[PDB]
Amino acid sequence: FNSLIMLSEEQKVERDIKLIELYSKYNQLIQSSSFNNEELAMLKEKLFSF
Amino acid sequence: ISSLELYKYSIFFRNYIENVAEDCLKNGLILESAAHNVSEVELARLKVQLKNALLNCIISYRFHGIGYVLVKTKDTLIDLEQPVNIELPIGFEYLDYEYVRDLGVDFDHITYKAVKIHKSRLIIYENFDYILKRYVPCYTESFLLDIYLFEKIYVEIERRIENHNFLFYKDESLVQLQDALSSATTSLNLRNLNDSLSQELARLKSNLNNEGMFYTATPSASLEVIKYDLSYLKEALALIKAKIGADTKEPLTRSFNEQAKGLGNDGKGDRSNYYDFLKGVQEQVENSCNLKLTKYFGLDMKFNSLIMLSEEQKVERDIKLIELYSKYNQLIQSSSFNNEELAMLKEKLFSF
Amino acid sequence: ISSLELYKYSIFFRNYIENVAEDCLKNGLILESAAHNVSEVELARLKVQLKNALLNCIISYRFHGIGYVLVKTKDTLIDLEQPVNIELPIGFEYLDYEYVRDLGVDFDHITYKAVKIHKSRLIIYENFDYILKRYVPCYTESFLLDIYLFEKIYVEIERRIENHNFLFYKDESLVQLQDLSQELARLKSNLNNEGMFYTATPSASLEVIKYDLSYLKEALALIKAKIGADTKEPLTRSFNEQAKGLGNDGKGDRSNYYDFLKGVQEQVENSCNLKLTKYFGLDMKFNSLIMLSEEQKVERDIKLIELYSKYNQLIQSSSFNNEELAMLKEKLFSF
Amino acid sequence: ILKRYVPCYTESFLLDIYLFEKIYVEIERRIENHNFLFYKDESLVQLQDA
Amino acid sequence: ISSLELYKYSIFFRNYIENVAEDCLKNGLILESAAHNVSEVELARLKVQLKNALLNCIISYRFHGIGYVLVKTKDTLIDLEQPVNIELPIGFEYLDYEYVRDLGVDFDHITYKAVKIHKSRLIIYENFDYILKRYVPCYTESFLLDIYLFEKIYVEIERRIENHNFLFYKDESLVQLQDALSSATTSLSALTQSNNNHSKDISNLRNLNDSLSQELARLKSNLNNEGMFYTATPSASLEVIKYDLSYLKEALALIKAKIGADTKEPLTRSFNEQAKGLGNDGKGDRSNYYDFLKGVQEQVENSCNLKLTKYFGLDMKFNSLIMLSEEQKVERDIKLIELYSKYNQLIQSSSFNNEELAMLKEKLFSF
Amino acid sequence: SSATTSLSNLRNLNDSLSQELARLKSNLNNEGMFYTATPSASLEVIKYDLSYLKEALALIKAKIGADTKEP
Repeated sequence: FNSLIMLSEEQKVERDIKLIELYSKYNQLIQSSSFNNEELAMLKEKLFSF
Repeated sequence: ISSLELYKYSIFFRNYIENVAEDCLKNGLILESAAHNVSEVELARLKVQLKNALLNCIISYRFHGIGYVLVKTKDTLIDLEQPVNIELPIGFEYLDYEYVRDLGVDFDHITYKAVKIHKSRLIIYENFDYILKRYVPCYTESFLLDIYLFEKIYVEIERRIENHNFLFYKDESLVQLQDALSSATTSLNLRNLNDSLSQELARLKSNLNNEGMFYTATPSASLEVIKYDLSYLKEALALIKAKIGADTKEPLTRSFNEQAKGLGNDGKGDRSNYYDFLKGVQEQVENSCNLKLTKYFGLDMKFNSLIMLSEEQKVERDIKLIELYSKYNQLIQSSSFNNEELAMLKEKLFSF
Repeated sequence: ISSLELYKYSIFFRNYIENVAEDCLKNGLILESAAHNVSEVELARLKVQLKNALLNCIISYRFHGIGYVLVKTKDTLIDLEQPVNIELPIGFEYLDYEYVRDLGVDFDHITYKAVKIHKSRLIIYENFDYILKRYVPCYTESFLLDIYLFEKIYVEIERRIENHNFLFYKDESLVQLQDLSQELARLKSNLNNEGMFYTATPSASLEVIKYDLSYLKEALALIKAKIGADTKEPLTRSFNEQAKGLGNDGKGDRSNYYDFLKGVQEQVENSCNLKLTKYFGLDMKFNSLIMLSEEQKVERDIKLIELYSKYNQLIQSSSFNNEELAMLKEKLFSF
Repeated sequence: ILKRYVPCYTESFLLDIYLFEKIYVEIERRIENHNFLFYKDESLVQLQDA
Repeated sequence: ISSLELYKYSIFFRNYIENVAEDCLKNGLILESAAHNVSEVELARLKVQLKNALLNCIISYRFHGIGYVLVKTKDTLIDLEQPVNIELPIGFEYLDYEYVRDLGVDFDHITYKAVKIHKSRLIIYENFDYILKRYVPCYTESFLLDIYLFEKIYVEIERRIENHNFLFYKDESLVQLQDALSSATTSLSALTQSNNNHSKDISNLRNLNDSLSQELARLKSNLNNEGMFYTATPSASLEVIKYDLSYLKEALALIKAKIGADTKEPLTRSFNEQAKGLGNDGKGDRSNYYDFLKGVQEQVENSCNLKLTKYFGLDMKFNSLIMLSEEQKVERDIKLIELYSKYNQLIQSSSFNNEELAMLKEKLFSF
Repeated sequence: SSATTSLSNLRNLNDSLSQELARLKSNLNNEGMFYTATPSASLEVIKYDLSYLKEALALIKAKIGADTKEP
């Protein structure tokens, strides 16, 4: 069955914008952080998107 | 209660029947040819005639339960019986329900007035109820009763408008002498008594008009104002409006032309009940048309979008999309993500 | 209830009939020639006469169910029977319904008063109901009854306005005088003088008799509700209290009156262009129902210029592939 | 619990719908004579009974 | 008041019974194998059958006080009596309460219809009340009375809907002349019965009521024609008799209050007007329905895992009652990334001692 | 009532009586008009009330709220 909730075009654009902002923030943190590999990995699982 | 009589008498029933068809064909159709050989002008004329036929088709579907559109080709009146393999239609003509005889789905022909027409040349839009095992209209006996009561309220209002207030006069005067003698002897001169009674009544009326004072002689004479009431009809109107709103989904019919159709753009996926109903009707009409337009005539029909965007809305959407593209380009240029991660982002993005 | 009598007596019915036509021809028409040979001044005069004819055509369509406009060319009165192949009309003249005899669609001529006119020279705007299999007006018996009651309320108000309050007086010696009467009327005048009504009889009685209007008030409320339910014209529904709702709100959610006017305009355009283009080489169009103000035009231009600037900036400062840019082009409305 | 196939409605729901219709049934029954006149007179029956 | 009869007649009772089970199994289950050898497809099919069994198990738990789910393995019908040490179940089947005979916890077997089944193959969900020392359902006599009154209100409404308004007509006309002759004849015939022209009395009565029907038809005809009801008798009377509904309205208000006090299910309390209240508000102040559902889920999990892990090597879990939306997930990720960035900035641009940084680490929730 | 007392010729008597009573009652109930011939006959609607119970419910809720701390 198709999804009961159907997103509008504007809602899709807004969600895409928010996701792109989230990815940009993640990239900035990774580039400008000096965290350990274990800590970064542990952050990865606790993050929903990553 | 007769549906035809109610349709003739009441404009409300007519509007309720026709509003759905008018809304369905408000935004128009799109006509295309599979062969891509028909010129656009001829196809546009065909689309105009198709819209004209479809309006009456939907009206007949709602009123009777079935609607017939004949696809007229370059053939003689006797050739309508013969089936059609591949042809380009000349036009579309709505067929009156009362002049069409159909014996059921097991038969592949109908009789029109007695011309025999094969079903391959006919667009049929039917409302078959499997529980009732018969074709039924869009209205029921309760709905007919509601409309009848809605009219009967004002029928009664007209019946009692003239004498809503009147005078009740009791007088044991010479006038009662006159009317008592008349009563007794008619149960058994008298016309002179008639004349005198009318003369005295007119005299008292003249006195009332002249000096604003009604005078009488009898100590037991009485004068009382008799008045009617309308609370029953007001409450009945409220209940009938509630019942109509419960019994139909057409916003104009429910709200007595006070609410909008609710077919605008709100930027959200939460569409209206009328929008859903119109979408379902449009899908059924599209299926009915394309079941035979594509197979026998090589033509495809589509309905225009129910929601029509304004110029300002289009500009705003374009601006937002351009902003999204700019943000994506900036992220791609100023990120060091892996190829697999970028690809995975691509699928999870709606626009990309 | 007679529609003609109601039209004669009530201005409300007249306004209800004429408002739709006035609104349809409020914004005007556009007239064009396929051959592109007619001068614009003559075409504008033709458009003026066409508008004048179309007003009465729509009025007759609403009142009777059919409307006739004769396309007058450079021909004699006997030449009207002959068909027309290609010609440039001299003008347009509305034909009265009562003087037109039409036997149906199966015939190609009408009789006007007894001049025989071919149907190729006539613009016909008809409202045919397939359920009833006849031409019908825009009103029904219930609507006529509603209008009649609306008038009858004030008819009754006039009937009982003068004697809404009066005096009922009972006295025996006074009728000993009456049966002198004018002298007791003079004694009532003495009441008016001294502010005190005096009487002799211990059983004499004086009571104020009063009328009431709640019935008529409630009936007016119900009749207004019925009229609002029975028509879509905003002025008729709201008793000239609401606007036509034909403005620009920046949204696609148009009004019911706008939809009705658009449908009427489409029908009129079809009826005119069925024979103007085929027999006369002329095309007619209706002006847009929504008219933008100067400030709205400036705002729209500003927004469009901003959109173009953003597109140019993105194109200049992006490194997208050609296929991706093209795909963006189709999905963009403006580009 | 019932060990049988049952529809989505019950007797109470059917009763509710039936009452919903019966209200307007009664409205139609008593719409015409909601207001009327009761008149008492002896001479007029001296006329009518004859 | 019979619970079965109320269930048959009223859909409200059925919805009240089934809503809790539907909400508990709305979000689904998670099935795992301790041995980590079963494929995911077979385990998913097992989970589907487990959900199907658990719905009826919870329904029976609420209606009767106990619910039985048989864990079907690759064995014969006679092998059900024998205990199970370690096996992989083939499926789950809910067992009807009426066909199950259990003698108590002191016994390790039940009889099903007469197949003897060991209790090690059965998932039992029971509501034992220690004060009453017996298994009890989720409803009581007062709740049953409330539902019965809720239905009886509309029963009475149907009883008095047709004749809510009628006419009482008293007339001493020719009709009463006939009627009074009839009444005297009937009284004298009653005296004779207590003890002969009674047949004449009968023929009277018959013709008299015939004329009565004719006259009533004529009166109604006049009323319909000229809208005026006329009568001859100076003592004639006509009065409208009307019924009232304030009692039933007030009773409905009180019954709604009692139902809301007597149950915690939001739909039942609000008459399907309120939401379930199982959303995410960003706060730890959860709803009463959420707490009730969590307790029910914990009890069901305990009942299942008491024997799934020990005898079958399987573990079951319930999905989270609160389901986050995509936007909420993105917002939470953004906030967490901001927190990590702030922590990194503080660490890089601080000169705190190692002990102080460590002490900050424990007192921080995320780190 | 005397008939029922004797039960706790007569067959025909009771049949005729029952027929007449049933027809009279049926006519009066069906015509939506209750007719009687006695000038002193009376018909009144007797109704109950619930304000006492409503007020008692309010007071009891107040007392329970005062007597316990469980929200």
